[PDB]
Amino acid sequence: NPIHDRTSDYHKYLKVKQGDSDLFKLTVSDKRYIWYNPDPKERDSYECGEIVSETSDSFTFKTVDQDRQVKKDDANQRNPIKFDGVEDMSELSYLNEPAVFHNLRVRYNQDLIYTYSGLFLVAVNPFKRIPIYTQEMVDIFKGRRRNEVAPHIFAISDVAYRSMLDDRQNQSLLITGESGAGKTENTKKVIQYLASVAGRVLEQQILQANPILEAFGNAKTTRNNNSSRFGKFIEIQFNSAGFISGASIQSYLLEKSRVVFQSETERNYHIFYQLLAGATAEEKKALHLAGPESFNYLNQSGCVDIKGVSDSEEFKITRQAMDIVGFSQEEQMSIFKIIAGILHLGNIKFEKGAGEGAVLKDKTALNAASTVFGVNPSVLEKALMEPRILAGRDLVAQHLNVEKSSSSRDALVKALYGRLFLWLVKKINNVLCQERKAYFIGVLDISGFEIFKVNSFEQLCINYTNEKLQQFFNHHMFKLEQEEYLKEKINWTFIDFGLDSQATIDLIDGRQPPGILALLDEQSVFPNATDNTLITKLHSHFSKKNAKYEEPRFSKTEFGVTHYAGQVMYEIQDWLEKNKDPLQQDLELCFKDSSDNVVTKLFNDPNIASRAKKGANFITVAAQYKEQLASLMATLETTNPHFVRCIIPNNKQLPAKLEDKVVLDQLRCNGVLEGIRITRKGFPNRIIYFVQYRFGITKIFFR
Ligand SMILES: Nc1ncnc2c1ncn2[C@@H]1O[C@H](COP(=O)(O)OP(=O)(O)O)[C@@H](O)[C@H]1O
Ligand SMILES: O=C1c2ccccc2N=C2N(c3ccccc3)CC[C@@]12O
Ligand code: VO4
Ligand SMILES: [Mg+2]
Ligand SMILES: [Mg+2]
Repeated sequence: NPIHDRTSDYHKYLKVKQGDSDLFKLTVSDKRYIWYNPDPKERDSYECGEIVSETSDSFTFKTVDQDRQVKKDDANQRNPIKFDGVEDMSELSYLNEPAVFHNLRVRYNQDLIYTYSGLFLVAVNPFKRIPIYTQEMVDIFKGRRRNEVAPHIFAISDVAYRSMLDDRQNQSLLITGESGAGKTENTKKVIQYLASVAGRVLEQQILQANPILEAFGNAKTTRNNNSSRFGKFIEIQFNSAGFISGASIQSYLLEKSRVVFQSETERNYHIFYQLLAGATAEEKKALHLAGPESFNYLNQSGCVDIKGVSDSEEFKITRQAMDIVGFSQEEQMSIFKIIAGILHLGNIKFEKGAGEGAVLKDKTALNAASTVFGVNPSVLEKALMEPRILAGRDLVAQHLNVEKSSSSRDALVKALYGRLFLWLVKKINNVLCQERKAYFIGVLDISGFEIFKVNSFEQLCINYTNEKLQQFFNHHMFKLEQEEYLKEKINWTFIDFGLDSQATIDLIDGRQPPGILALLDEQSVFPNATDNTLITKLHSHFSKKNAKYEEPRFSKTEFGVTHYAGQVMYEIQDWLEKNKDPLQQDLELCFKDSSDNVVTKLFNDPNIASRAKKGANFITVAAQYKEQLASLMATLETTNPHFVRCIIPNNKQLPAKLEDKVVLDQLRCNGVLEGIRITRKGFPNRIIYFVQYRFGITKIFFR
């Protein structure tokens, strides 16, 4: 038993290290301590002070430098240090902000990133490798109850799996966190663990799905070098006997705008850098490829490499993963042709002709794109600069200017890339679809809460998704929990835990009165609407009317939303075009005639290519977003949830650097302390009258 052996890797890496005789002396001390703010302007910066005296209502304590006094009602008492490193913080005597943070600090300082906070797991990103995910670690956790073993993502994965078998009920693992917190890395460990303990080719294909999805769907942002730019719900499927029988990836809207634009220091999707770094010399000749600095879509941000990442070595991994999942050699070729042709399209330079319409004087990029896509360059050229539309019923060739031609070219690119992504996921899913499931454990890995210098429509939807997920945690931990006590009349006084995202949710997606997204959609079919009339309308509805909305005084093009995780200012530029997501039909006609078998599916397969109709108009992106979100929330309601709260230590992506204010903001807005308090004060378990106690209408309830 490595569990009981102090020299095991299990002890070394997952257990608090043996304290020494000096620490023993400190542990048995009769002295008492308080967490205080040396600077009251700075509420999250705490030191420890000895309590030197008390009255009926106050403590006096030493400060690190004088003596101060504080009302006992305002005092954040330090826990007896025997609590330092505790595995489940519901056991702390004093439940307060600096004490919770301190316990996480003690564990983190020893590379103990997992800690229970009552019923849910907290995971603080190490930003370095820690050897706790080996097969040997997996074997240890196999079938062990949560209290029998150290905190670990494997442990909560096992708890769900046993609950699935024992209760014959589908489960979910909901991993929350702002961008860079560790959601995707924990998601991968859950999958790894389930595939190992419930496993028997299929298991390898489930695992190899991920490098394919990341190469194409992750990118370096200023918050995360491997940022997920699409969310996913992964259903791991099991038969009646509890063995893995398939899996299904639900992917959510991809940030397509990143293909054509990246902010300074950021990167485009990894795949672009992987192709250019890892392609053979004549893979490169045949695709007309050179270095990333040669491509407008890769040379704007100032960043082409990521610290510690070999794009060439990752390319090998992406190709191996494609082999294992079963993409043919021609399919793969076609994939890279699409990637290369996108880079070429981005190199097309429109200019003004004799009139207002654009021309193409240099056709090098156009011809290179058309060659790799297998389309006609004259046709493509005409579809870019002179697309035909209806005017009433007449067919009228437009002649677009430089800016409109360039926008149209970008539209074609984003559609190519988003449709390729959907096709990758479809292909992967068909391979993993080998049996009707009996049960599933779904793992949710969304794009996490994020704030940039410039926040756009995509950031509003990402942040709203994170808001909705926090609301789901609030509903499960506090609201449904107390509704049960009160449906069962068990002598409970209702506690207002002060966590309600409802006002922010309503602001964004309210129906009557219409919220932000409804108003966006209204403006999107209003024939003369502009981004300026859009923000005017938002201001007219919400400015000084909605407490979560701010019309800023320093800008006419931004509005503020107060999210659970902080206020975010949103830039309105391009929201109508983003929401309408137009593409010229002549571009689709051009690509429907491609000689490439993959390209042709992207344009002819209605499940990839066709867009749904809302009466007279195509479904907007906001409406697509809402359907996906509603479908997700509906699926989660069919499941028993388990929450993992990923916590980023700092905003620098560095190990061994826990920052007080960064971490405490997350513990606050995540509701971690509230969640510990409900665990303590409530009655987690109840059985119908079954053959520190409460007798309800139909049920026994216990602490
Ligand atoms: N448990 C972990 N072990 C080692 N590194 C991790 C762990 N969790 C996160 N990281 C590091 O942090 C980065 C960001 O984490 P990730 O899971 O991609 O964040 P997100 O929450 O945005 O999905 C990873 O690429 C890796 O460098
Ligand atoms: O987590 C997500 C997500 C999860 C559920 C439903 C929709 C989602 N949308 C997401 N995104 C999005 C991108 C462009 C426009 C709008 C949204 C990016 C992350 C996302 O897929
Ligand atoms: O940076 V993460 O979008 O994968 O939350
Ligand atoms: Mg991620
Ligand atoms: Mg600004």
